Amino acid sequence: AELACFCYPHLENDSYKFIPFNNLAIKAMLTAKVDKKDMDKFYDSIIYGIAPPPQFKKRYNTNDNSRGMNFETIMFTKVAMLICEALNSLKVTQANVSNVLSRVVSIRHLENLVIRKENPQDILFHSKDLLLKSTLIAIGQSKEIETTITAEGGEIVFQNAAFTMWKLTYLEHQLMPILDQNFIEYKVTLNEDKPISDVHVKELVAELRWQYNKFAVITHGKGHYRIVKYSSVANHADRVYATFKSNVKTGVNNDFNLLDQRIIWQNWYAFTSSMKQGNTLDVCKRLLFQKMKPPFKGLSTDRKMDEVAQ
Amino acid sequence: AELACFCYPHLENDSYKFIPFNNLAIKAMLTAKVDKKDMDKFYDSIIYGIAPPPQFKKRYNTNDNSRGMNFETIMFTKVAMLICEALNSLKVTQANVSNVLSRVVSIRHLENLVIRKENPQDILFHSKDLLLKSTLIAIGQSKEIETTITAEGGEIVFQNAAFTMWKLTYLEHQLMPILDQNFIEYKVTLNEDKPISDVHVKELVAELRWQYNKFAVITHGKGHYRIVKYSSVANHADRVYATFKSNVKTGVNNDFNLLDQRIIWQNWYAFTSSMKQGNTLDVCKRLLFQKMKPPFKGLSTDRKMDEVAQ
Amino acid sequence: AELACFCYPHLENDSYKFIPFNNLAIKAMLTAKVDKKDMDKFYDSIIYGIAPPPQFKKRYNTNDNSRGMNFETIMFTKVAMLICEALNSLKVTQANVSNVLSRVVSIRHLENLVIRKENPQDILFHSKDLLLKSTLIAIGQSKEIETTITAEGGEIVFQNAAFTMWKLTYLEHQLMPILDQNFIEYKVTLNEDKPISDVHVKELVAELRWQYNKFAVITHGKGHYRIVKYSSVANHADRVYATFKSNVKTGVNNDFNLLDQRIIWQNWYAFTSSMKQGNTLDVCKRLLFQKMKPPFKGLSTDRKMDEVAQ
Amino acid sequence: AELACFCYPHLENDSYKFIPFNNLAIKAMLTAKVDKKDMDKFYDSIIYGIAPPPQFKKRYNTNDNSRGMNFETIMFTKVAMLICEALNSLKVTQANVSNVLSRVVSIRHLENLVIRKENPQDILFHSKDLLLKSTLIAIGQSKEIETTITAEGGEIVFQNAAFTMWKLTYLEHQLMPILDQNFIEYKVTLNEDKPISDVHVKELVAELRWQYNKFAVITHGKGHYRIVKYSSVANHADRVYATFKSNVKTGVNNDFNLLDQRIIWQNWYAFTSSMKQGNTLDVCKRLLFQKMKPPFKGLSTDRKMDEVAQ
Amino acid sequence: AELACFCYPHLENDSYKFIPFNNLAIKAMLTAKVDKKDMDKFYDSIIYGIAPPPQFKKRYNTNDNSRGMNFETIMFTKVAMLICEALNSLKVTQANVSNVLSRVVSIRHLENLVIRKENPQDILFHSKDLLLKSTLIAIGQSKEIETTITAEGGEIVFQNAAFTMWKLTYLEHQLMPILDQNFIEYKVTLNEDKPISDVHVKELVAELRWQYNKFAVITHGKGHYRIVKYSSVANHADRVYATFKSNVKTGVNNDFNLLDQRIIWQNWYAFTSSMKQGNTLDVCKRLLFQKMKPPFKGLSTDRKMDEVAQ
Amino acid sequence: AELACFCYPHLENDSYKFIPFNNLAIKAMLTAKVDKKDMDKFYDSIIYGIAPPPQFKKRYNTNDNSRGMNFETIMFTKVAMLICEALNSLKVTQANVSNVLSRVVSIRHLENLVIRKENPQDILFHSKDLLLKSTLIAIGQSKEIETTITAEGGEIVFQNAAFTMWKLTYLEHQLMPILDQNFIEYKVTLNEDKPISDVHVKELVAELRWQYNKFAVITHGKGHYRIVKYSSVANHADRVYATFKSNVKTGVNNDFNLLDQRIIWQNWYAFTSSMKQGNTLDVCKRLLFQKMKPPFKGLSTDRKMDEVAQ
Ligand SMILES: [Cl-]
Ligand SMILES: [Cl-]
Ligand SMILES: [Cl-]
Ligand SMILES: [Cl-]
Ligand SMILES: [Cl-]
Ligand SMILES: [Cl-]
Repeated sequence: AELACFCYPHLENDSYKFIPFNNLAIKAMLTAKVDKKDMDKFYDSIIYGIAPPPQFKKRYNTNDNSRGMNFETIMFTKVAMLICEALNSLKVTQANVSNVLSRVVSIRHLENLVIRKENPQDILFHSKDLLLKSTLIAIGQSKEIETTITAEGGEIVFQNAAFTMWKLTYLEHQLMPILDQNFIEYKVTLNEDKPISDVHVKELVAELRWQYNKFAVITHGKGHYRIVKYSSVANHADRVYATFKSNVKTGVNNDFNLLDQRIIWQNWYAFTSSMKQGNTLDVCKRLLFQKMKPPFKGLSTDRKMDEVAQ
Repeated sequence: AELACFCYPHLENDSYKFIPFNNLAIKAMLTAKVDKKDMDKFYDSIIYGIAPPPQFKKRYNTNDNSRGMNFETIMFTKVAMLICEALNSLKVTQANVSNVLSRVVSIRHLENLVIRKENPQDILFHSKDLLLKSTLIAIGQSKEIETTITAEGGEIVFQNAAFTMWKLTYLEHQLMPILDQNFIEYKVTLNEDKPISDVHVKELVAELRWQYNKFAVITHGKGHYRIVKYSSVANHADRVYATFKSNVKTGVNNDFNLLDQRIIWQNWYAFTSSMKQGNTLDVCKRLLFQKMKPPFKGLSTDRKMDEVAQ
Repeated sequence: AELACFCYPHLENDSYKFIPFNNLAIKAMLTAKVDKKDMDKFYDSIIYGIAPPPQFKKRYNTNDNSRGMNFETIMFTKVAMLICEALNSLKVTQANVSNVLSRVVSIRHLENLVIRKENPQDILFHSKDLLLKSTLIAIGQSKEIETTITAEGGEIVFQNAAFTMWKLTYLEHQLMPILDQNFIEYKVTLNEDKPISDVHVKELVAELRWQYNKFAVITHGKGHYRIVKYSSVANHADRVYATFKSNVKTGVNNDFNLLDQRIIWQNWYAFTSSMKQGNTLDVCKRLLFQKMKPPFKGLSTDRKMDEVAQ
Repeated sequence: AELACFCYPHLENDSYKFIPFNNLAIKAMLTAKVDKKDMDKFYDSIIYGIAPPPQFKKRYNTNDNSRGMNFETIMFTKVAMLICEALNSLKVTQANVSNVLSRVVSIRHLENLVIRKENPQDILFHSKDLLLKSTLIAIGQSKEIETTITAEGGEIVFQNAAFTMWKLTYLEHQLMPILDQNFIEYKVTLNEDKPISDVHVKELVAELRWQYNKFAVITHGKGHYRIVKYSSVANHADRVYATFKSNVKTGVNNDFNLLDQRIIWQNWYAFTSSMKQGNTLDVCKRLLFQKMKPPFKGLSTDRKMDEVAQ
Repeated sequence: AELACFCYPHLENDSYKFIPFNNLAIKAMLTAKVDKKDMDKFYDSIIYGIAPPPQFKKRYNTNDNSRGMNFETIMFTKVAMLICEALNSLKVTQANVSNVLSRVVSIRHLENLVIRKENPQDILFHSKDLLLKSTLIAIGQSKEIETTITAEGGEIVFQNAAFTMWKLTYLEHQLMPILDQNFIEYKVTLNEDKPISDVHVKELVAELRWQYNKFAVITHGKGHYRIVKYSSVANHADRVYATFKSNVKTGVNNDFNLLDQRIIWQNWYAFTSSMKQGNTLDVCKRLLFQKMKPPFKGLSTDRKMDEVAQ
Repeated sequence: AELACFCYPHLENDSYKFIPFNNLAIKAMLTAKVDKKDMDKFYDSIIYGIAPPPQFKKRYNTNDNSRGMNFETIMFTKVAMLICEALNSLKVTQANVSNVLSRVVSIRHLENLVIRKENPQDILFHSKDLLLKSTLIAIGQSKEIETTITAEGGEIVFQNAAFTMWKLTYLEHQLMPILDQNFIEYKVTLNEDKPISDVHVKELVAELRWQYNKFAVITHGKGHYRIVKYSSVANHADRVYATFKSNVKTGVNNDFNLLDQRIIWQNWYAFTSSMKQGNTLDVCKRLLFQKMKPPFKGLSTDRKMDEVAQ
């Protein structure tokens, strides 16, 4: 959802500060009759403060909407506050406020950061600089790519010198849980944005081939791998291409890290390279479904024999 | 109940301060043998402090009374304290104490204000001036009429530029819950005590005609609308007329805002206008039951067609 | 779903008898690798008997399907048996079996008949002839239209000399419950398939205008009224037109009872009359959304005044 | 455990009938002081009838034994009765009784047959001949091998024209549940003891390679496949070799079906062929751990591409 | 309690049949005003039939009595019926009825027989002759002594060729449970009323010395051992002597089996022998408390060494 | 487990401070691919800090290990902190760190000290010096032997002027509970490390002979008695001899207090004296199983007679 679904701007001393919404103010907005010229303007619920613009009613779950977020949840306030602490660390100026609040962000990403920041074991609990760095990446206001230390988080299921693999815990989320209970997705972040030796690559590929043979190794171009069911990789291609097509239309630059060709699923590397080369959706998406028959041979066999022993 | 059911006066430096009762002191009073000359005097339970006058035993629920209040409830203390903070904001003088404590107030109104004041989202939590303004209206010690910001509260179910509609939550109340579970009443407050444009009136009427077609739009004259089942509007007429008749007998002024004729139910506007003109109960109450066949035509049809679309 | 989702044919003495499936046989089928030439043929699970054709896997809820039926439910067997008792009352011959089993039926309709037949208060519990009549209507193997005595059932919420109004209990169903919890639909059956006096029509219309003002009074042409939210009447038009278009294409006769023009919602009567006259979907569906401004005036006022009294 | 852990022989008319034990008689035996010469003889608990020989106390779970069976369970009686119905279908003669009761059988196998026989959907519920055939195989008193119809049972997770794959439900068993909760084993039975076409073999291998890539496909020689974790295949080799070594020592014939070489895990086919050829445990077990690098190429790729589509 | 607390006599054809009381008839009796001359006569509750004589109110637990029995329990009816089946197996004649109903019996003994008779594993469930034999012993209407097969029952904790040791389950009883929760008593019955070899005696003594070193081995003279805490053996002596003194006063014969001197606790054998010789309570009870320092040496050591091994 | 399973060293100002692990850092380590040369080195989980060396994965319970500790428990952190407070009270220097962290300690001992230190009634709650003294004994970094005041703790079941007897509460432990539920062990500490009069010895022996006749009185040489089931004393001998053999091999001194010969079980005193004299395991362990037939005669009889009285 848009950043304007969690906070409204308030100017103080020629520098903007952002204020979380009260969920009851959102609840009052959802019952409001509003002019068409006011659907983009912030809403005054007399009792509970400012509420998001009524054009955003879709974003909130009501008895009629199940495709929004659970704003009456404590996690909503926590996520909204996390957004505000990041936006207040910037000094957004008047010309930028509407664009920053127009930014679409992953709510599940922001909830997982809250889960990290409130965990005393997690480094994000102890480093406001790292927490702010991670959030600014999450809200698209940072040049840096997500690595392990700044990762969205979840359950660590594999780690080596170069990579950390996370199980995405979206089924347990308070604010915007994924509703299909058949959902499983993993995420492999780089521990350091640096060249990675071949043995650490083999360690990752061997674990993905053995433990996750039913999953595609793909990427959305932002610097980390996504471990995704093969039955859903076609939908990922649609969303990835919609994003790449949007930035060409919107003029904003499309920087797409294809990542390691020896790790990425071959068909996905073909579909993304062809997309980067400027092909149409139909052209490069047909490369997902065509079997290109053609590294690290015997990696699966080595792991299996290590299981037969021990 | 009377304000004396929650607090007793204590003089300090020629200015009165009011003290909430302990519920155990009330419990001791209910078991007390008292002279007739002492039924109006405050009762000394040796152990738990001062208790209300024994003439008020009716007001408290016992195994023999279910038509009083649940004084052994934490909400009793909270409501009593709310009354005291308001009475202490005045400086009631000796001549006035008995009349102020004689004031009959709506307990459900005072409980809903407690619910607002303890909610951090509600403006009453943050403005002691607004909370005191709202309470002084509730206890009949203010000239101003209840508007949205100072409203008794409840669930917001409709809002526009001019009005806020509340669902009265009396079935969930701790202190004096309504016992018929078939009860539903709403309340429409003015956001601002100001002339209201015709479009904002149409928005309200269209919502009441469509969403609340089984409810009468009436008023008790104190500046806001009451959305009331038609099956109970006859009882409202009795209470409204008893009040109007009392003030004529008691000499206190009867100021009765009939409110907008285009919003009020036609029969109720007739019964209240006729009452204001000085007619007997039988005369003006017969106007409730007689069908006067004779605004905003097609408002119900427009809303219905907006539902057929979308 | 198709009748073949509940039973398979077994020939005995040149007359067909139908046998319910075991749900474990269905469970075995859902895990079966099957040739393409065998997707229409009944499946032999060695252990649990015959299973439906693998082309019907969509009809059964699995972890991957939530848009099918809960076949592992006792209600599945009960519904399947109800289908078999009806099909065995016919003597389906070889040429007819595949067409009878191809018939698409409302599962929720069949579950409600089970609910009636197992209720000792219901006449369907006591008359196997009436139960068989009701089921044969439900599975499209009867000339007669559904009336009150043969109705699908549910909760009676209104009744007079001519009509019975049922609340459809689909949210509580075991086999194929409706998942949107915001669902409410009613159904008005004729007590007798006979001309109906004007006073009994007024009684129905007055109750629908007063108690169900937010609902459209429509029909799918099979002889009874459906009380449906205005927000969903557009979807009903799509399904009704798809059915009418199918029978023109499939050559099967389209007999569409428009029912009483004084009861049916005006726009729906226009959309269905125009459909019957042979117009395209776009032509007659635009009549749903256009406000035609133009019986029984003051019916709503009479009911409201009866509430103000008593 | 031995068959004598569930029943004792009782002679009637020169033909033996077997009687289940009462669990309280077993409980009395476990507290009994017994001579050494009587440890093999059946025990008379005065109150609860005959009890198994005290040499079998190991087989029963007590507070000191957790490696036996839960005899105080209703499933014990059910399994014991199942054994007796099978033994009574034979007419065991005096010379044979002690050997038949000496037979060691899989308790989990017998419990799963009880689960099948008490399920009205299962064919074993309806065919006493099939139930007796299945039990006689289970207790080693039949020439025939276990196929699908006579299978031990469990959850069907794959089926085609030639094979049925069962999930072994040992963690949920009442009588002798497997205690490691990390246990998962499957079992592939032949639907018919017959030559099997190559396409039905490919269907099985493709499902095992894709859905069970972390499992070894082995066999214990009795005519069906066992789908077993690679980490436990070494323990299976020990038990398989102990059995093969026992029959050579005990003189009883060792008939070991190696099954299809294109389905069995290559190393297991080598270890079992070498065992059949008469090699020592060390010789043929080293073939499990040595990687022999050398059917049905691209089967895994075809299944994966079918997932990318649909 | 007396047998008259469970049944009343009804004459049929010059032979008495006994009828259980209804507990509501007992409840009516407990609230009855009765003449003194009628305190021994059976009570007519008009509604619930005959009730026990009002002189027995002590025997029934009321809010004022906790030292009686829980007659409103299903076990009361079961015990009463068990008494009646035994009394009806006799043909009590007119002269005997009052004496038979005057017999005092152990209610806990009778409840344990009910527990045996309703257990399908127990031989008492299957032999009405054995059940009647056991009950007639329990109600003092049989010459035979309690042995294992006719035992009161409980939990078997030791058994050998000659003895069965029972844990008395009185804390779990429905009708008259022992209320001190610190109660533990065992009972050793003879399997056969026959001379017993020395090895079977050693087996018992070794188990009592090792497993029950804090318990006295005593007897009440009726042919079986009672395993009793040393802290309570003084109370057993009081009750045993009261019984022996009663029969000398009442003239009824005192037959007291001292049982095996090598098993009985030495002091108890002295106290009972001295009582049998006709000494006063003070004389023979002082032998309980005096330490007589003087079989089967090293029995405790052998058992302990068998534990160090294995 | 080793002390390195709870903390890692961090140098500050030429003196080492020890830091507890986060359990999530341990959880990340358990999923880590690590070189062989790094299995002894502390592991960096990027997110949760330092983790123990991967050679210690055995020590932590996972779904595959049930023979380790429950590190995700709050008690793990509490025990780790207790270790750190003790290690920080020393000033471990660089040469000593690896040896101190190599020390193997009883986790159950450390958990019981946590239970003492967090109990406001316990002196360890109030004396940081006594708590540190007790912990340093527990982690083998103190010359002093465990006495009552510094005891591991548990339930006091006997106490006199010289001894305190504790019931070891290992079945209720959070971190490393004993899993056999048949476990019972006691521990007798000296109240003061001083010669003990004969009457206080008799008091202890009389209580152990009477109340714990099924338990062996042994010791592991560290200055206190262990009350242990006879069935497990053979396993204690194995562990005691393994320890004594280790220190002779490892060169570290073997100081073994045999304790009072009148209290220790005779066979254990023989096995430990013979071990101290330098005999092989087989030689001195055979003295456990051989019955040496040969203090304080009549102690058991005196206690029993005190029970017969009172
Ligand atoms: Cl990405
Ligand atoms: Cl008002
Ligand atoms: Cl219809
Ligand atoms: Cl096999
Ligand atoms: Cl006795
Ligand atoms: Cl020790």
